Amino acid sequence: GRLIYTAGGYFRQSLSYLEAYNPSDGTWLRLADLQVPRSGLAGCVVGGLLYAVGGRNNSPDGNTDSSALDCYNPMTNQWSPCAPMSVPRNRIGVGVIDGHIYAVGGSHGCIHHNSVERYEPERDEWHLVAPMLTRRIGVGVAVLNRLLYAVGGFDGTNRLNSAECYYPERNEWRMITAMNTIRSGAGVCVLHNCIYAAGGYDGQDQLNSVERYDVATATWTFVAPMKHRRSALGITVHQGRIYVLGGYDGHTFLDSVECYDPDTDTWSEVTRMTSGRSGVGVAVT
Ligand SMILES: CC(=O)N1CCC[C@H]1C(=O)N[C@@H]1COC(=O)c2cccc(-c3cccc(C(=O)O)c3)c2CSC[C@H](C(=O)N(C)C)NC1=O
Ligand SMILES: [Cl-]
Repeated sequence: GRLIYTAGGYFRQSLSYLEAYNPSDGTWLRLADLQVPRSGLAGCVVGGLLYAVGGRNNSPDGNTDSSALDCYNPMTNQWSPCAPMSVPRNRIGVGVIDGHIYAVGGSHGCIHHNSVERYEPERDEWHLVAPMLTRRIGVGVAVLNRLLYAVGGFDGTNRLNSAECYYPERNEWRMITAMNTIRSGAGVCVLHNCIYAAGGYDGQDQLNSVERYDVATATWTFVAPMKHRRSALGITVHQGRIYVLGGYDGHTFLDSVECYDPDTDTWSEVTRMTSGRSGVGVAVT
């Protein structure tokens, strides 16, 4: 029994919701709220524990970028603060290699990070690794073949279609084949040995197109687009299918949850979140 967890998000302000969807029965569980509301965060799982990394708390009073790492234990329904990152990272990308969390790019006020840092749960420590070749906020991150890919985003001047790859044993980055579409705020994940980039913002419009990167051929190929255009969507893989949760379509904050079946190349609306929101952190455990 694995659930799709959605943490935080944004609807008029940053949210503290932690909710879990069971794809087997269509139920949503209302779990313990985050101690501090956040949007632009990312979720991940290490050893059955859920992590909420970075983001920003936007309130009608003022906004605060987060360098926080918080840990949720599904067995206790309790959040526990962990060591914070070296810098606040809003609109962050996260990836897990060998039970180590990589926090990629993101923004802190006027700053757009190229810096990347790694968290070791067993030591409760963060350490900087080699920075990316490009500054990237709203960056999609995927782990494939024990390599950490940074896909698209925004370098502070332009939205990007470029993508790069990190070699943890060598501690270095290399640019890979760029996507067909410029995407900032896309949902990036790996399914069946392919990296998928769904939705995002091309600098003018929110996207519904979805493309996948094949490593053997080094080519990005378009697959069936989602029914709803969305940027700042949450994304995860569950039982061989991609799930996209919420997002922003340019006017409204989506509650729509779509599911991609790779065997039939089709998307379908599987459920709706309890309320519309963008900038959620998603993970499965
Ligand atoms: C103008 C603006 O962005 N805002 C002013 C008040 C605070 C802030 C505000 O509304 N943010 C909330 C939160 O959104 C995310 O968490 C979030 C999380 C991850 C990625 C992205 C993302 C997507 C596309 C491109 C880029 C890129 O970096 O180029 C980044 C976002 C921003 S989605 C845009 C939408 C918006 O602009 N309006 C006006 C509601 N913003 C949001 O949903
Ligand atoms: Cl924001």
